[PDB]
Amino acid sequence: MDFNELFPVGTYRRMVKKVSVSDTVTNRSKALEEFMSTAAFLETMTQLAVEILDHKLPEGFVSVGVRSEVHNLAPAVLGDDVTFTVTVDRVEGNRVVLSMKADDPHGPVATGLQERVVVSTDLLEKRVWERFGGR
Amino acid sequence: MDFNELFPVGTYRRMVKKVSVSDTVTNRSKALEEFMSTAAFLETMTQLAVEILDHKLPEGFVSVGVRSEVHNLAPAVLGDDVTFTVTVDRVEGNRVVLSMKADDPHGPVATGLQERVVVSTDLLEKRVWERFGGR
Ligand SMILES: [Cl-]
Ligand SMILES: [Cl-]
Ligand SMILES: [Cl-]
Ligand SMILES: [Cl-]
Ligand SMILES: [Cl-]
Ligand SMILES: [Cl-]
Ligand SMILES: [Cl-]
Ligand SMILES: [Cl-]
Ligand code: NA
Ligand code: NA
Repeated sequence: MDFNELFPVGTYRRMVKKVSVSDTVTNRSKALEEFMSTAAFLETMTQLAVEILDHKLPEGFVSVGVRSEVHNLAPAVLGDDVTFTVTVDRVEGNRVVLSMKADDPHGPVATGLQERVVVSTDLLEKRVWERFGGR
Repeated sequence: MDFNELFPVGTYRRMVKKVSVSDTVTNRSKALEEFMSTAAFLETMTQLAVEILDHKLPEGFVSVGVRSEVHNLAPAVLGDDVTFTVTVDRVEGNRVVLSMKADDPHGPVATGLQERVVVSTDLLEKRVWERFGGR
């Protein structure tokens, strides 16, 4: 695999996410029920990053998240439609760093980044097995 | 309010979180259904940060998340019990930065940080109202 080839810098996908109660409750604070939580921004970033990368990987390989960061800029209220844009920023080794911007009709609401690693599904399964096995 | 007084550096809370299907589906990848997602780590960090700060704030004030970061270290499989420890790292202006560590019986699974801002609930409500009002 040549990840520089499979994932050119600047490659992007978008989606529009409507803010719903399941996207706010994850604020874990009744007082913040009106707007989208950081966890929701992260989940949506993850979804798009997987949509960009995984179908470009050969059979037996997937991506896994190893670091995420989100900056909140402004509230995305319940019923808002938030456009997420996730873009390949750089490739290094078996990792891809993607940037994220979330906007609505009134302007930017959040930014982010996510680093993902390409793994063998077989080796991933074995890692999980070994970790939770016997001493 | 003297946030240096209300939130001494090193102040912490813990909780234990069992990894369930709702904590993995947020990987947004069928292949990753076996272990806890980054969004789940973030949600739990948020919950603890709010449990540390908000009850120490006077009537009319709450905290809001403005930046989060998570580093995944190792898989927390379905059925694992993950102990989260969230700790006040520093105070600056009207903000508190907290660190996070997530561990299970086999060792560390994730680390993180979260910066939260103290806001007036009234002013927060007005911000949301104004943003989504008329041009
Ligand atoms: Cl991640
Ligand atoms: Cl605003
Ligand atoms: Cl691997
Ligand atoms: Cl054993
Ligand atoms: Cl946050
Ligand atoms: Cl491991
Ligand atoms: Cl405020
Ligand atoms: Cl208008
Ligand atoms: Na929903
Ligand atoms: Na659950």
